[PDB]
Amino acid sequence: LPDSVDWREKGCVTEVKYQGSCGACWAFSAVGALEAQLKLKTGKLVTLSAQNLVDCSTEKYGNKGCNGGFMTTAFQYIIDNKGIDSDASYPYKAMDQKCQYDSKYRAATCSKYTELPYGREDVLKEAVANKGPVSVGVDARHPSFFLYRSGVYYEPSCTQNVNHGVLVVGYGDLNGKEYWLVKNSWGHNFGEEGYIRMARNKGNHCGIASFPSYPEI
Ligand SMILES: *[C@H](CS(=O)(=O)c1ccccc1)[C@H](CCc1ccccc1)NC(=O)[C@H](CC(C)C)NC(=O)N1CCOCC1
Repeated sequence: LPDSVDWREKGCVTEVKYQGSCGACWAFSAVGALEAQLKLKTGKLVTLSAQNLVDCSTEKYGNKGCNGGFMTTAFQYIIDNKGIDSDASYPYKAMDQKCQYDSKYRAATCSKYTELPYGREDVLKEAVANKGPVSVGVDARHPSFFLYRSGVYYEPSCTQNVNHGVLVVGYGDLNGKEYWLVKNSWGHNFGEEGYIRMARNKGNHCGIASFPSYPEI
């Protein structure tokens, strides 16, 4: 495996989105993972509709729109629905709306999704290097995360109880310190232009490898 990978370098990552006051973190983490698979399979990069998931992947999938959801069951909705629209045709409103999915604007499909072994950062590493960006959950309930500016994030108060859905788009080291490159969904003004580098190999820090999954077209 390479010492480091950054999928943004291979044009597999779209621009950082801003969720607003709607807890759709799980939806953004999900489309972000599918967006990279789309590029790898069709050579094209298009941001997919997080609003589609918030409005359509609901109760049946155990999701609650602006009140929370799961990346795994969001993938399941795309597989069931036979597709998901592009962001351009189905824009983000940061609100719970009626499902207005239109197959005419389908921008991608999903055939399956894989769930990785609990707490195994070594397996997450292989997946990120060989498959693509992986959707993960992390404990982001500490002011230090909200206030993150740069560097490798390590919060001694972090726990395994995850509550935020984000996307791991790479890994590497910063003058030797190992980290996971994570795409957040709180706009460009959060952390490093929207990303945060979290501690890697420090005992499943903040639950980073607790609930990981990735889709496949
Ligand atoms: C996204 C996380 S967030 O809102 O960006 C955030 C902000 C600040 C600090 C930490 C996280 C959502 C929030 C859902 C929510 C929770 C409580 C009140 C209102 C909204 N988180 C989720 O969707 C998580 C993601 C998983 C990876 C854990 N799931 C989730 O909250 N639920 C599962 C489905 O039932 C409802 C709760």
